[PDB]
Amino acid sequence: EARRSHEHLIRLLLEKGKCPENGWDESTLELFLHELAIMDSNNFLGNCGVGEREGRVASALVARRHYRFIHGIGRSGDISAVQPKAAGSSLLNKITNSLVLDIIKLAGVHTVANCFVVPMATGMSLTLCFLTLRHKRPKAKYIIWPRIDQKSCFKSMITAGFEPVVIENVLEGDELRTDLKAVEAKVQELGPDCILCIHSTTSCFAPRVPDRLEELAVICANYDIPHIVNNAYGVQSSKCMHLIQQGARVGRIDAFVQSLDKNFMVPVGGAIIAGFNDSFIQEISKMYPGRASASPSLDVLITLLSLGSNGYKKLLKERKEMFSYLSNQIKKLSEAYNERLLHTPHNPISLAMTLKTLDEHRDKAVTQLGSMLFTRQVSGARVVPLGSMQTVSGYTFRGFMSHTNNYPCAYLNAASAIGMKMQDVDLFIKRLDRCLKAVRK
Amino acid sequence: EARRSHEHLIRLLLEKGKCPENGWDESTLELFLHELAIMDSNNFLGNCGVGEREGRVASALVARRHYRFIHGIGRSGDISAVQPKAAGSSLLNKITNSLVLDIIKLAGVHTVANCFVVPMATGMSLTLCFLTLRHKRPKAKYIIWPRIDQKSCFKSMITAGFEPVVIENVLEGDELRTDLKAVEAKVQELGPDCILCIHSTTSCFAPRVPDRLEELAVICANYDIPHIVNNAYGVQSSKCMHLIQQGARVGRIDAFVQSLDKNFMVPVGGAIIAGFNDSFIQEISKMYPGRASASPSLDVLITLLSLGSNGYKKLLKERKEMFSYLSNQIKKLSEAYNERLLHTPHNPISLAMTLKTLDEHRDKAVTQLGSMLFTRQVSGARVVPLGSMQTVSGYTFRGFMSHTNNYPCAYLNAASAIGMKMQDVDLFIKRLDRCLKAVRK
Amino acid sequence: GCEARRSHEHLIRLLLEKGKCPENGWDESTLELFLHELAIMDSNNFLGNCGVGEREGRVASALVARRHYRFIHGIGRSGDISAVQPKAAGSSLLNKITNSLVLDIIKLAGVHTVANCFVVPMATGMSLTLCFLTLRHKRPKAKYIIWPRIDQKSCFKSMITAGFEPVVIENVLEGDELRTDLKAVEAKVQELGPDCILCIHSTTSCFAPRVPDRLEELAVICANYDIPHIVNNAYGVQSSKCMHLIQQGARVGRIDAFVQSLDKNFMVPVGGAIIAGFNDSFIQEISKMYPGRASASPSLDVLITLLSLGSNGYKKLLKERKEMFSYLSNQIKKLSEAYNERLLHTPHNPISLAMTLKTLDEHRDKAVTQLGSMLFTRQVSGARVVPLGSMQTVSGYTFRGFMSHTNNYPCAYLNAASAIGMKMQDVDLFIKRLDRCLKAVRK
Amino acid sequence: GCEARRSHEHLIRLLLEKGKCPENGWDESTLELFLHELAIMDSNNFLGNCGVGEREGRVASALVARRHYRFIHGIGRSGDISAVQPKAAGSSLLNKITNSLVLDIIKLAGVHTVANCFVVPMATGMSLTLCFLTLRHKRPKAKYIIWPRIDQKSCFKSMITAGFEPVVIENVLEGDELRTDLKAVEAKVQELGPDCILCIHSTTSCFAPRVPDRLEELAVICANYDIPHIVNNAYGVQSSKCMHLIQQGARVGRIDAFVQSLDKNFMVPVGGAIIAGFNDSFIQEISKMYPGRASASPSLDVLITLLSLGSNGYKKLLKERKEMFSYLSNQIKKLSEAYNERLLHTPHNPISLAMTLKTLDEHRDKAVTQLGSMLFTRQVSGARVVPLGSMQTVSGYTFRGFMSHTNNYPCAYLNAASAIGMKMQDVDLFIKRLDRCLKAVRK
RNA sequence: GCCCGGAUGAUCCUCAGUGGUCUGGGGUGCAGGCCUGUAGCUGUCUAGCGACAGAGUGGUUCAAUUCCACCUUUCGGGCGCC
Ligand SMILES: *Cc1c(COP(=O)(O)O)cnc(C)c1O
Ligand SMILES: *Cc1c(COP(=O)(O)O)cnc(C)c1O
Ligand SMILES: *Cc1c(COP(=O)(O)O)cnc(C)c1O
Ligand SMILES: *Cc1c(COP(=O)(O)O)cnc(C)c1O
Repeated sequence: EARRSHEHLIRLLLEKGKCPENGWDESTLELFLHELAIMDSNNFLGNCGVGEREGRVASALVARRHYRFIHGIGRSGDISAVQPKAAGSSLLNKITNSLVLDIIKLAGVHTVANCFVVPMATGMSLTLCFLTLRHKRPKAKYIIWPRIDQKSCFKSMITAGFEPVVIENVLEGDELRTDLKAVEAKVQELGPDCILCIHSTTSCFAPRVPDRLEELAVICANYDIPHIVNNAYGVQSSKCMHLIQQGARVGRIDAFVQSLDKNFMVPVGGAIIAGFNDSFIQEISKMYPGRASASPSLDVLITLLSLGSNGYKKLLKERKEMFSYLSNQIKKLSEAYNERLLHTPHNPISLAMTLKTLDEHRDKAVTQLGSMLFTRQVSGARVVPLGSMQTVSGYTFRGFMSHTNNYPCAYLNAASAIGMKMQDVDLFIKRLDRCLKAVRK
Repeated sequence: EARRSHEHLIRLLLEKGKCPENGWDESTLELFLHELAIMDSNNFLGNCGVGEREGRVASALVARRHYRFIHGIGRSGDISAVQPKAAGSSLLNKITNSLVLDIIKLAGVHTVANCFVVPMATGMSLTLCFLTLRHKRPKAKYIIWPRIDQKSCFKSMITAGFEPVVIENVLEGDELRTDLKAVEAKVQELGPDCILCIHSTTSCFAPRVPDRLEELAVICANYDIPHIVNNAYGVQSSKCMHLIQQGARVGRIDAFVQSLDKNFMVPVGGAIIAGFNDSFIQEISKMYPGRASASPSLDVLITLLSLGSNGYKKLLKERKEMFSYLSNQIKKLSEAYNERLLHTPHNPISLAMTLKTLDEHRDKAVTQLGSMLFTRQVSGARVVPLGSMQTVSGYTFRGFMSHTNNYPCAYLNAASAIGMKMQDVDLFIKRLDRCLKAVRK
Repeated sequence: GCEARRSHEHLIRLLLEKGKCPENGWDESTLELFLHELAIMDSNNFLGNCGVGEREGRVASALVARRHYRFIHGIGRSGDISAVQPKAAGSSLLNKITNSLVLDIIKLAGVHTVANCFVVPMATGMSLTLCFLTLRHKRPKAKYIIWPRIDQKSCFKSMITAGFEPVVIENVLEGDELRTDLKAVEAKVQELGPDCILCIHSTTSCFAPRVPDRLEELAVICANYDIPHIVNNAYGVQSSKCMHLIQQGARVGRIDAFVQSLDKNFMVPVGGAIIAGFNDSFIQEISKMYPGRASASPSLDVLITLLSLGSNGYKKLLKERKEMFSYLSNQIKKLSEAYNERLLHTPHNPISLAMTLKTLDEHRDKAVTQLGSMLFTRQVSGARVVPLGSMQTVSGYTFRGFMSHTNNYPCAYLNAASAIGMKMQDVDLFIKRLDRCLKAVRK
Repeated sequence: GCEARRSHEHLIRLLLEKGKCPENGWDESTLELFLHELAIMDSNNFLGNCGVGEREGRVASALVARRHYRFIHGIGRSGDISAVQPKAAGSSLLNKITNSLVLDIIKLAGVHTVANCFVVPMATGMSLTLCFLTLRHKRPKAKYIIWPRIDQKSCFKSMITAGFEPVVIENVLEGDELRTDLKAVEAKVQELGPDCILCIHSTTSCFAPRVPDRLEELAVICANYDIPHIVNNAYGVQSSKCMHLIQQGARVGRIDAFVQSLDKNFMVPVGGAIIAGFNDSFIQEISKMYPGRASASPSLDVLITLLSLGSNGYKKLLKERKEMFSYLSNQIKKLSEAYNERLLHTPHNPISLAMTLKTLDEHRDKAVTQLGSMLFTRQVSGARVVPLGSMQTVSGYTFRGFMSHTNNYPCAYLNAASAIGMKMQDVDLFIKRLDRCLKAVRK
């Protein structure tokens, strides 16, 4: 009976709800998971069910792959409530949220008040935030939104039933940045009462850079306007998390959203809503109708308990290193072809190399390069050609994917995101070169 | 090389996208699943990723438990679009939707036009429907809603940012039913233009019964008002599915929603949106911002391929049998205590036994019985006491859980839902008796 | 809330107290909780672990570690396959328990007087060999093993591998059946002398038309001449007839050990066996004759299985085999008529059946050998086809009329058996595919 | 889209063509695709299946079927553990391949001249026994096995289980080391006569202060007197020193077979071994001496492992063991000084180290025996403690000064070894816990 | 079992024919005076009355029983000499 050392790791978790510093062994992890699962009624031995929702499972494969967690999280009114029918799942939800909160502090935002995991995409998660704000601000019709050419967060505003006010970005050197004048101009033109919130974005593709959060946080605190931050994959960026921390300090940040897959290397499908006003975060929680999947929370729990805060820190560290490596490698490859690495110092995660030497009109070289890269099995390589027209839920974007009507050149994206390895870079550079050379002939 | 017999089962699936009549063996199933998984870029061998979302997975346990399906379903604009980054997942989504459509026909609604799985609860899934309708009907403020005391679908209307018009139910014998007069009275009072849609419910707890769908479908077709059906767990009920089929025939049904767990015995977290106008169903699909989890679609795929349409039919058949068995068993137990089985012929799934012999005021017997049942490990047993006051998102319900301000008596719920076994019933009856006897002393 | 575990613990504590099969099969949840609880008792899985030995339990592949529920150290110590291993308390405990359940099953199955038994991670043939190896030291003058013929290479070679010379006693034709030639056995005990005989090696489960050896008679011959008696019960645990017969032998004569296969009697993967006896002492001797540690895989497999089925589970399987043996039989009768063949009368075989194939010309159309592969390509396994005049050499010994258990059986025949786990669909598929197979030959 | 499979197929086709370890480890996805592809080739997994046999591959527990990747039929046929099984083409193929990878690894590891080898689902001790069993038939007059002493019950008992009488040749003290007494061996060949000797049984991998037997010298003695030579290479595959030594013996003398454990050399669960030789012929003879079918579990485990590690993977492990052996050593030196003990000089052992424990009074404070369990409760496995004057009886033979490999070794000592898979944390944890363990005894 | 094609799967049964709201040959059960009129199914709702759908899955096409793919079944052909 030295299972006391497992008991001890577990007792420590339940007591302080923080990430283990060093990862648990699978043995401890699975032991724990089973102790939880058997607390859910559907797994009770002496159990009869006479309800419509009893966690009955027809496939052994399904039961096993979810570690016998079938009931989901929350009750009918609360995606945060305890349900005597699934005591184990309820406890699971509480812990994983706590672990997440811990990581969010450790990642940069130490003054985060509260947060919760929600089994939706980042897009829908933002929508939930807008749906919640509507009730707090019934006269509001518009969301003010510093442009970013990513369909999910844009659509999120329309799905919620509000009208986006696209605030274009100001070009500074090579970087696209927040037009603080225009924002404050609009809030005045439309009037704060009519503004649902300011919807800013941190993580994004170069040449766009993380919005001027603190400046916006002030505009928001001043005019009493809610500030929601799309931090889709900014948790892995101490620069990004710092911005959030700061804006909340000198100003107002009502909620920030991040994606589970982009920040924690788990399957697509979950997100985190986080804030500094505890009461308001829970209002968003309460806005969710019915129970939700536990699958994303389970993945997060498993990943974090397995990595430990140390494991996570390591990854964050490697990410930075890979960023330099990638940047420096692109500078070199870039030279050999008379292109350059766009000067985007303020973007911690994403880089862009120019493609001015390829002409997209005579022959479709810039487009052609996109396909070649794909067929050569290079994912994430994002070619951005000049002058793309595109409609998204009625609104028409000029020069779409460039984040502004008329950017100087066509370029190509790459990023050091969490999990990336040197091989990723070397193979990229190796294959990008091969593609460029191919386009010459 | 007799793997031709596996190839053949699979080729048959892809070709006609129907449920196998008889279940596949795990061997075939897993073979298939792996062939899909390896079509997703993240699983390619010669793959480098330089994006922010590459399906990177830190836990081997996570990767394995999802059969290496990490990318989710859909793209940024479409939870139904193909993504070259996840060809396998995209194909997975298409097939599982097809299988589902097949089951939905086979279950009663043969004239279903289109449907899709969505990684949300039934509550949020309904919300999505309201969020979509808003754009089609910008002047609309209210949803007309024949009362049902279930927090999730009620909240769903408010989360979507609309105002519920609670239409009370008419008592007929022991049954609570649709007040068709009041509905048409309200549509006239408020005016069709101001009505977002009529929100009816089929599956529910006795003594409420499935709404008069066809009659409502007509009111809706007449006044040009959208009709959305909460069919939460009605797929398992040929009576319920028939109603839907019919309403669509003599009238208008724009979309019906069902829950994945309640109808297919998989973990809580997914739902199905289904309709008869193909174009409109896809409009709801397009309304979803960003990618979504594949976890619910994978469970459904696995379950159905494993059961086959035969397996499913068997379950549906057993459900009916269990219903009689349960009903007849309650009639008997009921007698011995001078209670009775409420006369609710029109409710195919749920039964109710009275509890008039226990007085909830002197001693709290009706409440006490609820706890005793729980501690004795009987789930689904739903005690409904008289006169419960309760607020849900501002609105105050009188006699909550009874579905009407003043129902004749206190009663107790039980249901034959899919998956239930005889043991469930016998243990229930055995333990309910034991509890009642206990309350006497 | 942590009282949900109470129900699980009751099931486990009960197992650890009495070591009997649970009457009703366990639930996967309970089973896996238990397995994990055992595995963390093993030193390799300790959290505060450092290893400086050459055998520490290290596992390179997670896949491997997972699939064996983190049981790595195998079973036993260097000295005893019986001894508890300080390094691996969990595996040790797993092993005590598996042997217990298996003993429990053996009684339930017909041999209620069974003294002791153990699982050994070898095939049946190799497990027999182990018995012989143990007997050698008890009988140093012994060179011969007396063996009523049965055409199956493993049990036959088990004797040669052990270092002895098989003395093949030909069978007696009694009606349709092939039975023990008791007079021939005694003749050989006398000719060679008891002191030169290591043991008599008898077989229970086997193919028709052969039937189980006359254990009672042989048990007495052995008692009288003071010769050990080893019984090959390969797949006889599923037969109350076979088991009761073993029990009878032990009651009236001597039976030193009976061996049976794991995969044939418990529907687990090949590779495991049970050695069982009526003298606790002697059984332990064979156990201690095993050199070093052994795989825990076969034990794990039967533990999981027995725990999942429960006494009732296993019993039910046993009943359904009988029911299927009746069915399969009638079906052969019917098919026989239709084709001018017959179901050879072999009442004394509870498992295997034989159908005639006289109407097939193998010396003309070679219809008998060609029907073999026909049943094969058409996906019928277990269907053994037996020609006349097969010659086969096995380790230097040449058999005449091989596969038939005698030099000249009346006719060519076809085997089919009702083994545990067989479902109605199995017979129906067999009968159908055979009818098609025979029609085909006509053309 | 179905071209994503192309990359996977290249890896597989390459494996099936040359049967060499992939240089770089496979990816789980590829590995599992392959395994499933094999398993569906087995008749038990066929879709159109009916079984009427007594051994059909039926599995009662899904758990069991899953954990074995649906490989149920085991390996071989009744005749050969070498023969392809019509019933189980998949398992057959799995087995050919495993043997191939293992052969590949054995060359890479030092014995480049290796003729053939096979995996056998038995322990090393039992696998040795099998070798002996095979030799018996080649040398019917043989009663004795000549064996340079090494205190380990399994390899010792392997000889008795096989039915022979071990002739224990005491070792020679040379410096700190214990080595082969070549003059003593020859004395016994002469006294007993080559014709009475089944074989000489030598050991490579072992505990300090003993070191690997002088294979070269012994290989020649064997060549001259025409005596077979069986080498116990239990955990020597991880040592290029041991392997090169085996290769040398084969070059200048005779070595009939060398046996090695699976779990000790490949970090898989206990229960498997490899029998290897330089005469393809003789190796096949031992293979055919195995009676019946065998478990596929041990083969599966090494296949998965080797396929996952790749040549490079395994090589790296081999390099890191060396590096750790250096480390562990220096660390013992340092600790020795601090405590007035020393690292016994045993340059000829590449794996095991010994530290003195002279400063401990076992006849006064019993400090030596009590430090044994101390290292144990404090969670240090593999740390063997060796007192003076241990007496032990093993199968009737009584050892004096047991565990030390001689009757009177100068001092009490403590073993620690750098076995494959050992990590720096292992040494550090050991050194720390030992320092604490020794401090403790002072009080 | 895998491969190759001829038919077949459910409008009283069987044969024959054929892209047009099916047309013949024969036979059978019930009704009426050889003639003439009708002749079964299953699934869902229903107390019942009765009503509502489905003739393999889909595809071509103004329209298919009648074409084309596939599936169910049944017949024939070749593969099978552990
Ligand atoms: C289950 C159910 C719902 C939806 O509940 P969710 O938790 O959102 O899946 C809605 N209405 C009724 C009557 C239900 O039973
Ligand atoms: C990934 C991402 C989102 C959210 O996308 P989902 O598919 O909804 O998770 C939003 N904005 C940006 C910039 C993103 O990269
Ligand atoms: C491990 C070992 C053996 C064989 O032991 P088994 O448990 O039977 O595998 C033999 N000799 C030595 C030196 C060993 O270390
Ligand atoms: C199966 C069997 C054996 C043993 O075969 P193994 O493959 O070694 O387990 C012995 N005799 C008979 C009659 C058998 O059926």
